[PDB]
Amino acid sequence: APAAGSTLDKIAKNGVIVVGHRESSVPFSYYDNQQKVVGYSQDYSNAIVEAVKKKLNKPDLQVKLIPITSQNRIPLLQNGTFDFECGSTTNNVERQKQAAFSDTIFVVGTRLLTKKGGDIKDFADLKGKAVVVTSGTTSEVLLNKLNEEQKMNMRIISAKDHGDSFRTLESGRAVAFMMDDALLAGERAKAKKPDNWDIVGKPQSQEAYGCMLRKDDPQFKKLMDDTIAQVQTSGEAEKWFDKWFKNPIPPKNLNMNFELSDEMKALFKEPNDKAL
Amino acid sequence: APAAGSTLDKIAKNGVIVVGHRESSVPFSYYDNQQKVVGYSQDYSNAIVEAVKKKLNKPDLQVKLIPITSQNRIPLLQNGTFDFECGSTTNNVERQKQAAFSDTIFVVGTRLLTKKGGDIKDFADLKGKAVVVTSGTTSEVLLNKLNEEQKMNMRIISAKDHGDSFRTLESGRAVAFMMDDALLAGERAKAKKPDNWDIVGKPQSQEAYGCMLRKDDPQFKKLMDDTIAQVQTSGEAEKWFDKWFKNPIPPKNLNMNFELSDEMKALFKEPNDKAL
Ligand SMILES: N[C@@H](CCC(=O)O)C(=O)O
Ligand SMILES: N[C@@H](CCC(=O)O)C(=O)O
Repeated sequence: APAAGSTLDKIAKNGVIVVGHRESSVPFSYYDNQQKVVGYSQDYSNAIVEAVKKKLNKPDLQVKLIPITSQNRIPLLQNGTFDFECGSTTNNVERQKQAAFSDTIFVVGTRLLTKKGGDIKDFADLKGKAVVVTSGTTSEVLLNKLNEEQKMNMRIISAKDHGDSFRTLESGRAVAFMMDDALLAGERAKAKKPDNWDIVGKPQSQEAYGCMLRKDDPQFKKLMDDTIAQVQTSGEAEKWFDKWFKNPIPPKNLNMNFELSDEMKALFKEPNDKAL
Repeated sequence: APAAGSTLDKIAKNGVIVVGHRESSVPFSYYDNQQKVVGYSQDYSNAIVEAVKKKLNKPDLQVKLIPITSQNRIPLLQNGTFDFECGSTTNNVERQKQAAFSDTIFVVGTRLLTKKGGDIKDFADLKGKAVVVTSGTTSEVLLNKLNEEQKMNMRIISAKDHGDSFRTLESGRAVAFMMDDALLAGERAKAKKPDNWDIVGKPQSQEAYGCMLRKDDPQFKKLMDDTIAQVQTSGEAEKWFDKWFKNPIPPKNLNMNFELSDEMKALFKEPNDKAL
């Protein structure tokens, strides 16, 4: 039976499960401009909601969707503004001090988006340039560290979400946008002219996405992990991958044209929740 | 503007304010058996709810009542199961490490309820006796300490709420109930034979009640304290006192017959939030 102060207890007492989600983490958790929140990560959220309804024996449980940002997600989690989110949040040791993470749902590398035919091909080319990054991200930490340690004299623009960052780039307010490679591709899949944008640079990190939930709630983490493990080991996660990464997606019917990583091939066979 | 991770932000983002309340803290926050949650403390909760609706310019804001207990209130608070509660929670330094408290709304002393016809006149008379206390309370802490340090050989029965404690006493399962004096009087007011029961003993503590809210949320504490201050300094709090403590109350139409202390009168003129 759920313990006082656990998430299943909160949900049962409120009669609501509150699902945090992203607005612009494409193709993970984002708005389709068809009145829904969709994507590869959001498909896990939907599965988790069904598992909660089943566990609590409450099929008419209200489901509330609450938008969150990379900057605000931990504060909102910790006061119960939302109960869990599946999007584009990196599981790392630092964040484990504040939150818990499910089994890994995706793996990314941090790279650059830049205009084609410009002069940015590697991180070193950013010296003395304006560079945009989304506030509250691992890329913002990495980029500020690079700026200091490698003395690059970058002017770092911190934007509120990934589409704001992309539009900074698109409007010529920055020469490159640093982010998780998949998210860069996702922003390009919404662009005016997708052709105009290239992903370049050696990755500065390799990072695991997990669904995020409150710390010290083993029962809820187990529900989430068990749900993820069924999706992944049954072959369903790979079908979700193909849908969101190899086929036309909203809102512009463009294709990511990605291929499934070796890292996720191994995780779909034996799910785990380790930070990289 | 409410910061991310604050209670006003949570309320706005969820479209609801969740008010924790008691079931058996008489005459503070309790069920009237007329389909309402009522009492002297709950009157402050209603005032705070109105202040929230005004501050957020949300006149139709949903209000959800959630029952809590002495044992589960801090776990439930910390994961956002509820946003605030006004009842019978003591503000003390230890709990300030986990929660915040409003300006004080009442002051109690921890005493004993026992058969008027019986042998229990002070705490020392409890040696070798069965004594009931409500789980998760300051009285439970005090009573276990007294048992150990004074080697009293009491058999301590820990019941889930104040009415369960009283009914333990009434049914002959314990010789006395230790609790806040006002709460003892409130349970007596519901008894089969109220006249059978006496409040005895030297108080083991003097304790201040506050409404409880999350820690590190100055703006919500300020809204609550501002609301309380107006009620108290205008004379309304004493009218609420008279209503709940000097006139017949539900559910049995009996009277507490209490008098407002000079200390409370002094607080009502200049509100403050200090633990005793
Ligand atoms: N995965 C990165 C960037 C993407 C994001 O936050 O959406 C992070 O968790 O900081
Ligand atoms: N005021 C005490 C006892 C009453 C109660 O919890 O309701 C406490 O906060 O522990």
